[PDB]
This record gives sequence, C-alpha cells and structure tokens, in this order.
Amino acid sequence: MKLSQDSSQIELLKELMDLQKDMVVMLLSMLEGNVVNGTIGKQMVDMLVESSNNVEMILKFFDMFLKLKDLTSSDTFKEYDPDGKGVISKRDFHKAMESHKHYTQSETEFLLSCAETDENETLDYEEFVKRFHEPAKDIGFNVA
Repeated sequence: MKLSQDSSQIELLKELMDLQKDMVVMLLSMLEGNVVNGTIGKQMVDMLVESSNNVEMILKFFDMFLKLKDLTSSDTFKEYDPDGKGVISKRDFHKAMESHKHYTQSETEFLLSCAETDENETLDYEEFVKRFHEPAKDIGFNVA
C-alpha cells in the first residue's frame, strides 16, 4: 500500500511483489502431499489466523486491483475513451469509477492516489492495468 501511491517506487514494488509470489510458492510447496487434518495444515492455519489483519489488507488490495480490468473492459469506460489511444482524463476515469459503483469512496481515492497523471491530468490506463492487475492476477491465484 505504501509504495503503490508513490511514483518513483515502482521497481521496488515489483521486486517486493515478486518476493511475495515466491513466499506463496514456498507455502504451496509446504502443503505438497498434504493429508486431511495434518500438522502442516494446522500450523499454516495458525499462522494465517495470527496474521489475519495483514492478509485482510493484502486480499483487499488484490480484489480492488482485480476489479480494475473489468472496469476497463466495461462499455461505460469505452464510451469515455471512444478510440483505442490508451489515454484518459481524471474526471473521465473518476466518473467511470463512480458509475461503475463497485468501488467505495476510500477505494476510489486510493485508486486515484495510485494513478499517476502528467501536466495534462491524463493517465495511461493501458499501463495502469498492467502495473497492478498482472501482479495481482499472478499472486492472488496462488493465494486462492
């Protein structure tokens, strides 16, 4: 959450979320050959309950950045961006989100903060949904 809002700390976020993927992969390997009501499962569940709040935040992050692809693919946003130029405005993206209505006020504010716009207040949603959706789609599948 901290690095996503910042603009310079993008490669660090990529490295951190690659470390996250490798952690989840090791966790999956720890359950390889699992049995019903096993000690390893007991201990993983204990760890998850111990760190439940952090998993809550991680899951919320992944969900809000997984719904971004559906928002982009919706026809309401296609009306706002009639051509495939890949560039949309701040009002335009905000109104698209507010019509999409599946994002709360806090989620919309966080998305706007994580969205970087230049002097024209226009962002590239074709990279905004690749810098975040793809790592989310990659890690969250392993978490699931």
